[PDB]
Amino acid sequence: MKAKEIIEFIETFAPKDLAIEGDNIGLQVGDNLDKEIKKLGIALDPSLSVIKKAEKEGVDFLFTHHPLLKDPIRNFTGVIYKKLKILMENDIILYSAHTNLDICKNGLNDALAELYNLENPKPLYDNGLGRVGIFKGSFEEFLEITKKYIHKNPIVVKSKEVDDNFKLAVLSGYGLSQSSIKYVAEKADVYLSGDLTHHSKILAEELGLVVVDATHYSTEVFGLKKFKEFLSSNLDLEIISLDF
Amino acid sequence: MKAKEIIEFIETFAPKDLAIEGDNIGLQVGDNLDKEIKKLGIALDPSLSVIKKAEKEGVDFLFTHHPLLKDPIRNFTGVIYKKLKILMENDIILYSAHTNLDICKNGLNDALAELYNLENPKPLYDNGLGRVGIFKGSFEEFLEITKKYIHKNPIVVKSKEVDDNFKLAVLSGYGLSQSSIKYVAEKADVYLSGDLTHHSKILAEELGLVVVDATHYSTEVFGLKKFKEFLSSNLDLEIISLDF
Amino acid sequence: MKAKEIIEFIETFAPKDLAIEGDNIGLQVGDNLDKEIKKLGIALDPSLSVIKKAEKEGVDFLFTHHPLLKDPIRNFTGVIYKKLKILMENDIILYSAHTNLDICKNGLNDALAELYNLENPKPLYDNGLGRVGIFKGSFEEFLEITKKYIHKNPIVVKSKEVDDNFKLAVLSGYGLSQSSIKYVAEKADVYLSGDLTHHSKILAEELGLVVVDATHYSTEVFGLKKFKEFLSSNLDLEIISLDF
Amino acid sequence: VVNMKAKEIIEFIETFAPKDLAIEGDNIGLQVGDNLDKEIKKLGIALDPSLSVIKKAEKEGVDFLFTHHPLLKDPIRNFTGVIYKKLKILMENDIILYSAHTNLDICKNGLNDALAELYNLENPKPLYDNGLGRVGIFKGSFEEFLEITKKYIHKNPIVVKSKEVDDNFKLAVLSGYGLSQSSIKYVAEKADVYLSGDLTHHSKILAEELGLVVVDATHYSTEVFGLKKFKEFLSSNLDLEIISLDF
Amino acid sequence: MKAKEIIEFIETFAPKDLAIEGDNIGLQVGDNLDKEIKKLGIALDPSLSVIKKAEKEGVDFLFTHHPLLKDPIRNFTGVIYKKLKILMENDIILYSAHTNLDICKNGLNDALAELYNLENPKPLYDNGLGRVGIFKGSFEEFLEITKKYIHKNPIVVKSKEVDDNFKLAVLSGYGLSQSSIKYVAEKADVYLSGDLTHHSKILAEELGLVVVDATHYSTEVFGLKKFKEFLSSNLDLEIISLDF
Amino acid sequence: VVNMKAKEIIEFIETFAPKDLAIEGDNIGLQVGDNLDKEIKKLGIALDPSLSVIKKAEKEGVDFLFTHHPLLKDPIRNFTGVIYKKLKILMENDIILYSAHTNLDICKNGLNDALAELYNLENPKPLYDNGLGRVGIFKGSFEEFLEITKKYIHKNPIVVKSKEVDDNFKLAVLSGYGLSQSSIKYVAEKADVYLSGDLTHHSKILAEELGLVVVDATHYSTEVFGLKKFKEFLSSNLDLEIISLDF
Ligand SMILES: [Cl-]
Ligand SMILES: [Cl-]
Ligand SMILES: [Cl-]
Ligand SMILES: [Cl-]
Ligand SMILES: [Cl-]
Ligand SMILES: [Cl-]
Ligand SMILES: [Fe+3]
Ligand SMILES: [Fe+3]
Ligand SMILES: [Fe+3]
Ligand SMILES: [Fe+3]
Ligand SMILES: [Fe+3]
Ligand SMILES: [Fe+3]
Ligand SMILES: [Fe+3]
Ligand SMILES: [Fe+3]
Ligand SMILES: [Fe+3]
Ligand SMILES: [Fe+3]
Ligand SMILES: [Fe+3]
Ligand SMILES: [Fe+3]
Repeated sequence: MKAKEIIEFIETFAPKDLAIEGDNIGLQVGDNLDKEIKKLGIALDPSLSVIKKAEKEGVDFLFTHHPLLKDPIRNFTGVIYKKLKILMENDIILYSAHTNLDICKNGLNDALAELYNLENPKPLYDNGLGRVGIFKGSFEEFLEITKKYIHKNPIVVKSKEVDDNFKLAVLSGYGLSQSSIKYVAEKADVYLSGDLTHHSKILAEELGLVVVDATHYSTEVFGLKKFKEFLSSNLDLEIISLDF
Repeated sequence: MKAKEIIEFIETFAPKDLAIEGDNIGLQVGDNLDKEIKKLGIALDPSLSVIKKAEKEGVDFLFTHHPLLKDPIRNFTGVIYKKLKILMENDIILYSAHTNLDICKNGLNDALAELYNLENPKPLYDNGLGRVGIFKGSFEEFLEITKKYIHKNPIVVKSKEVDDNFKLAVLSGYGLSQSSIKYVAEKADVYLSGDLTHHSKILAEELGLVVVDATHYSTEVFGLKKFKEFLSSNLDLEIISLDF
Repeated sequence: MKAKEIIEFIETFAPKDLAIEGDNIGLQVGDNLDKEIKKLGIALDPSLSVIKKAEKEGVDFLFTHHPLLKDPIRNFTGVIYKKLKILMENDIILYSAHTNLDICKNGLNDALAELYNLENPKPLYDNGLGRVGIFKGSFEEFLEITKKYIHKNPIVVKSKEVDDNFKLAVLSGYGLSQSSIKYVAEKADVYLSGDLTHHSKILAEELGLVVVDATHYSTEVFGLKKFKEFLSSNLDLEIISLDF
Repeated sequence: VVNMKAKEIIEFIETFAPKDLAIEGDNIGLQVGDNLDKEIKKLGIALDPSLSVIKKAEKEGVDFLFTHHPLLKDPIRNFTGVIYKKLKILMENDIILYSAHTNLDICKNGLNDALAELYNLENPKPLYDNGLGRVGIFKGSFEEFLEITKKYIHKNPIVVKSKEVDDNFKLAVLSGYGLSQSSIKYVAEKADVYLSGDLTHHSKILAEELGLVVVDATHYSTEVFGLKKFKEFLSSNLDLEIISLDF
Repeated sequence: MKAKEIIEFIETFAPKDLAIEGDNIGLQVGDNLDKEIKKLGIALDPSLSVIKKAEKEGVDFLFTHHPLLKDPIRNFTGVIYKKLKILMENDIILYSAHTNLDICKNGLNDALAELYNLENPKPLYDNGLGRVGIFKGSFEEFLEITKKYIHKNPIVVKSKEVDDNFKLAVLSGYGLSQSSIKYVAEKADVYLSGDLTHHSKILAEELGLVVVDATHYSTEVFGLKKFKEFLSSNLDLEIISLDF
Repeated sequence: VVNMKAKEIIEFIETFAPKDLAIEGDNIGLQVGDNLDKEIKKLGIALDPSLSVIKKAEKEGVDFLFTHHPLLKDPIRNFTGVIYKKLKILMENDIILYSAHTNLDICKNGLNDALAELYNLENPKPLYDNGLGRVGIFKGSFEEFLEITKKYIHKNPIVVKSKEVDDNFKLAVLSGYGLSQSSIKYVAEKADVYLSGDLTHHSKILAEELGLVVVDATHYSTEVFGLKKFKEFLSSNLDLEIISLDF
């Protein structure tokens, strides 16, 4: 398959216009997209060790969820120099689907919603991020699902008692900012996401919002694996994962 | 003692001009500073449950490390309504020493520097946040000191092997931001602070900086306990802690 | 009746979406809106003496035209401390309808337009503020209506002679800014509003726009009284005015 | 009585009120004019560079028009309407328009000092760090202060009597527009009584809450008092015909 | 004819809403638009020498393509004083149609597009600046048309060989900015415009875009002459050009 | 003739043109490179880090590429097209790219000084406060000045002859792009004749209105003149093969 055909396939599943404003999605590093592709590698992060592993495994197309850079640069030294050197010497294409993969149907957030069998799920934010709906069961039933399918030991901020058939909000990745806690506290009883910090925990306790941190890594990798299997079933391509 | 006498004592120990710019230090909520003070309460956070406890324990002067508000507001509803209502009905004075207490001599960062017996301690930043110096011993010894005195199960990002007599940087509270990691990576082998997130962990691994997250809470409470003993020994005032 | 029922009634009459950009309308100070309301107080300003008077008269719901704060704050001392203390210990709800009450049908600007019986009244600004139309009569007749119903001694900047059946623009409150003078000069012969200042007077004279300052207070209180009687006729509630 | 070059008039004015005294962004100095070697037979002084002041300057044969307020505060890139009418008159008649604004407010014996001397303020200090306004003790009763205001500044001042004021009170003066909400909050911590101009509703309410006594003797009159003194200074020192246009 | 009738005629041909954002079009200098106009002067620039010539020729209405000022001023000295003095003393109206004249049908860009007989011309930018389409002929033929009708000695940046029937973009005026070069390189083989500079030339060479600089002046004057002839055929007015 | 480590080359260059001399936001110093202990046998010097310069560097075995202009002024977060092609060549060949931009314009014996010495300006002073360019009196006629320009800089400069120029006039020089509209308004008050590069239409008109004589000897030639002098400076002091790539 040609690189531009892989890119079109991905953009059919997760359209570029779904990405929130300023999100650096699409081609990160690459020249010729008529290049033919024998081995695609998928990763959560375009980290130095992921890129080293890609070179070692003979990956020619590297797909990551997070962009290579959020902040623009005009100098090439240290780590970014090492990364680009490996990608350019091996002519490895680096392509990213970030918030457009979180938001799209059957994307990262939908995967979580599907896992918890959320009743009548709606988007958590107006831009499309996250899902919220009724969880048909008890809080403990919700915890056992999280522990078995997402993360063995989630941090639970038990701000209040939770009744059965509660409102559950999910957001894969970093959803536990202070501003998110205040917003979601008005929309849900329980909030499942990643990257909890001190001030957010205090805030969650004050608002009576139950927060479950199943980590940034695990809440995205769950959906990313399903996406990887989707790629495998539909492309006549060797596909491997590098950091999950 | 009168409230203004307590404040002057605190500002002698931690001068207001030491605070980094835009830090909301000083009087948070207050009326008459000629008021005489029955009970001084010290807390990390001016949280709802802390302020409730202050009211219940008869605290009239509430000292917190974190300010009540970082972002200004023009509406008084929900949680902030509940907090202000308690402080004003009981005429409880709320006063904060934030980064000025982090930076001053024998402050929150110096306490950490003394604990690890840093050789030739220097300020980590030019504004004077954090401390940096040589730890005279092994990484495992460093860990057991951390585990016994700060936090029992710190998260360790072991990006590289660390030699004996390595450079240790310490920062009480939230010091594990992405920009901090890139800055400290140029100055230390090991970085001890709080509030780790995914992107920070990945970045530390790429730069080979060993990060130890002993939590935001514990890295500040350690110095705060020391400050509490300092106040008790010098003032003729009943002094209690509310969230530690 | 409940506070939320009063708020619903007010927002039916003056919907919040009519409010101009950045206008601080709605709930100013308050927590529980299921609270029941025995006595509603209406005022132009949430001033210190108004709030003391509300407390003295046993007002539990205080409605004001101007918001409590335009500039946001993060510290609570002095005058604002006194205001909140009185509202919170007595659990008095403070609620505001500002520009949404100026713009709505039968609102503050419509009340003035109806008084002068403007022929074919149009909004003065595109956002909804002010009214403009033909006054069917002489300038002297317009002055007598002003003197009898709005303000006994208005300041008149007679920049030019005014013919019968002239175009009259009205704007309740502060409409005599320099920018307004230049805008209205293109739309009307006579401009009736409040809060005239030196530079604005000069500008009106240069442009030949006749400006009548019947004061900020009086141009809003006229419509506010009408609103008060509307509330009285429709709610089974004791209603008093506090600064008019 | 003789003629003077425009640049000599400007040098004299800037000696009395140096330009670096002006606060940030204040549009002081030459407003309209090209050649400063121009000879000047008649100097005109005004508070405002208004249309009617400029018409009067043309009618009276003024060659050099001095105003306290600048022609423009906000820059423009189109020349129509009133600004067109003003520039046409200034340019057709080759009239130089020059302004000393906050530098005239702040300088020694300037507009604010004129008020401080009028009320014989004890130990006068600048009200702001930029040097606007004056503050000191008025040695007498509030009633005496009011009669001075009424006799020398304005006959019917607006008084916001927020509290009773004792004899020998602290008085702040600010010529022109000093009654903004932020000024009221600042001066409330420095004085019992605040004398200035351009009172508005929200400011009055704010003064009442803070217990600051505010006296509005108008923007016009509080500057014109000092401007008349400035005109007299010019008349006695320059051998030039000097007239006032809006006072 | 009255000045307002001339203005209406021009705005019918080139509506002001076509002008790009922030473009200072319309009346530059003038008060009364009922003035009678015997002689219209048309110029590219409202320069000092053009304005002197307008006065010398008894021009009553001066139409320029470029505005008098792009950046606003609050002081009137030097050149702008001299320009305004001549315009106001001699009662000359100055009016400009800038980018609305570039963009409109049969405007400056359409004039260039028709000259080179572009097949299926489309606007180059989304705001409607420039034209792009296929030039039916060889590069040498394109070049000889340029030399005969626009400028005898254009600067040619021959970054690549050009095939017959190539894509030609034209932009009258300043179209050779670095940003434009990067944008047009994706849309055309050859770019005709004005005001080439060093960094733009280098960039054109790197991208393989052939750039032809026929100067800012000539690429606009070509269309301006066509517009002048249009005014002559339709208005019963004496019409002269001042800088072409 | 021997090899040098990259850091030794950088140290020599920064002694001649210290980095703190660079104006605000100027992207000077290391552009592309990781290890500065790298050994350098061949130094390449260029005006622009263009694609064709970088291709030529690769072909000539350049290990250290010095350019006057930075690789990027505007930061980027995607690597495609031309920048991809440039970095690929630099990274594959382990070529260090380093730049001295305005710090080379401003330092003593830099690009602007080279021009000032060339025209033998009497009492040369910095043109700007930062301080780009030089200004002083040219001891001679305009025709003599024009012939020096034609001899050393560019045979065919564009001359905007806004006025007649008397002998012993004030000459301003600025290497590179100095003919912006704002520069012209500034220089018009400081000199009779302005020598620089990159003239555009609006700038030409503006110079004609202000009576400032502008001579465009191109952006390229006015910088290459001083760059050649810098290249010879490096040759005499470093035992390295040094070649130029776009001049
Ligand atoms: Cl993220
Ligand atoms: Cl913090
Ligand atoms: Cl208002
Ligand atoms: Cl003023
Ligand atoms: Cl243009
Ligand atoms: Cl440059
Ligand atoms: Fe993520
Ligand atoms: Fe994500
Ligand atoms: Fe903290
Ligand atoms: Fe801290
Ligand atoms: Fe109002
Ligand atoms: Fe209003
Ligand atoms: Fe004034
Ligand atoms: Fe003043
Ligand atoms: Fe143009
Ligand atoms: Fe154009
Ligand atoms: Fe340059
Ligand atoms: Fe340069």
